[PDB]
Amino acid sequence: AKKILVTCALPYANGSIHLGHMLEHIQADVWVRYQRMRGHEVNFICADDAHGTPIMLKAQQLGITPEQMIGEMSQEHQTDFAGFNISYDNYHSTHSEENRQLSELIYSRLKENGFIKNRTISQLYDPEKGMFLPDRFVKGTCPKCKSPDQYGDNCEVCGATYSPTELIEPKSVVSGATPVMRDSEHFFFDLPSFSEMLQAWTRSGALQEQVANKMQEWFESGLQQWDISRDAPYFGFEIPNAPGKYFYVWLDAPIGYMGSFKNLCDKRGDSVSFDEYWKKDSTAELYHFIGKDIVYFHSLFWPAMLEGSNFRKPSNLFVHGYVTVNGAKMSKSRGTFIKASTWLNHFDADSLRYYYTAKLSSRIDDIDLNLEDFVQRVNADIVNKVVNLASRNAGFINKRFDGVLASELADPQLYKTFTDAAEVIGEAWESREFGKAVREIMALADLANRYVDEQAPWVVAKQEGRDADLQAICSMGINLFRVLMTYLKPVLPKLTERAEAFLNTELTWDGIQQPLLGHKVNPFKALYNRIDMRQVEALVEASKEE
Ligand SMILES: N[C@@H](CCSC(F)(F)F)C(=O)O
Ligand SMILES: [Zn+2]
Repeated sequence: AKKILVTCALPYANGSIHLGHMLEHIQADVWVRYQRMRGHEVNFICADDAHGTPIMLKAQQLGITPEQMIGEMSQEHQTDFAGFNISYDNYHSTHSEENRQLSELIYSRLKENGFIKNRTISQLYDPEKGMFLPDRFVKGTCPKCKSPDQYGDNCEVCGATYSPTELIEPKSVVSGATPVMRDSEHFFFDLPSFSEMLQAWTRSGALQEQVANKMQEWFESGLQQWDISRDAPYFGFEIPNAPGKYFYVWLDAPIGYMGSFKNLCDKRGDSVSFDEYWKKDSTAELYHFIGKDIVYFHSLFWPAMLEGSNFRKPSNLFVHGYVTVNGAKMSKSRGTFIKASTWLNHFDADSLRYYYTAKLSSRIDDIDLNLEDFVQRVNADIVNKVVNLASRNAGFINKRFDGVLASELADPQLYKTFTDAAEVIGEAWESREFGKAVREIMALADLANRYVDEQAPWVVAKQEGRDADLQAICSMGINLFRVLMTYLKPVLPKLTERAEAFLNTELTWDGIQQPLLGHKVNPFKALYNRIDMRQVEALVEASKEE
């Protein structure tokens, strides 16, 4: 039994979960549920990324403590993920005692190992508010076209880019006062020192081809030292021995993966698993599911930090692309910027889980949610191919045979074709070739429905003395359904629970080898209903209104 620790990127605490986040959490959950079905020890870990200036300032605007604000967002995030049945073993926070101790520990080891450098920098400073200003909190007039009210390092009118120090008549977005250049000592992590170690990992062949290719571009550009400190005022962890200095969010953020796991172990009263998973000699596997925008961070900075602090590194990084709706980036004006909570007001979790899974692969390509296609695919595959197998046969069994399935398989050869596919389908789930697994499963679903069509139960049912044949045909269809729902169990948790209640049995991967014979099933009300474009229209309109 393998020991596996799987994570999803930690969501920022200052924004609601949207369909973009869901692609990642659903992809990981499918993989995690499959690994659990194969008997491995799995720890699915996540948490909110709760530190930083943006958060501190938002809390101040709302007139509440950052602690209260992140606490509310944490609850909101978990409610949404729970609604999509993302099976985390623990969901913690980067703002925790566990993360504080681990951040201090790692920093101390990096400093002791000579990987921390002191450097003085110059940055825009708000003298009224009394704080250094990140680029996005500095506004002014574009140096090129002279357009007013531009933010950060770029102009939204002429498209020019520049240092905020070039803005004409600069103004603090926080207080409106004119910012000035101010010096401050910062602490940098010497990432360049790990260049050779990182280059070796890149060419090892573990990472996705597209990722390794990207990394070569970054090595070509040249690794730089990374600033891991921030001056007060700040919402985060104070740096030991450095009054007024805090750990920059990106230093403590990934350590949150560790903090969340330590929290889980501590709550379980488990005093050995943390070290067994994070020590350099660990035989456990560590996987991070992440999006394209944070690959540089997880593939270079993170492994380097772990190495420098004597901890094991990721076994692999699983990168997915962006989510688009109707072919384009989510658009608020078009109502395609959809929140996870909003989605659930209109559709169930299984529908989106299935759709995403049917399009996912082991590559980093973008995933498109075409709403028209969504309706067609769900109705065609879930309702008409898979659920149909149960709904078209269950009635006769319950009404004509007291809910009892036949004592033998009507077509053992066909059943073997279904069980024989477990190896390829499981390997598809394992390798993250989700689209391939779904295609294979639906191909079997087509074969199953062809079988039922060929036997014509609707004809046999009205013909005198054909009771035995009817029970045989319908029981065969239900057993094929049993196998299909087993392969789809990691994808559709809710439909699976309903299927298990109907079948009177928990679905296990190895269980398909023993078909249900002389077995009692229960009656069921709509296992899964059709959806329509009117619902999609409502979702879009509701999203526009938000
Ligand atoms: N909050 C970040 C992800 C943090 S993953 C970590 F490892 F950096 F914690 C984002 O949403 O992009
Ligand atoms: Zn301009």
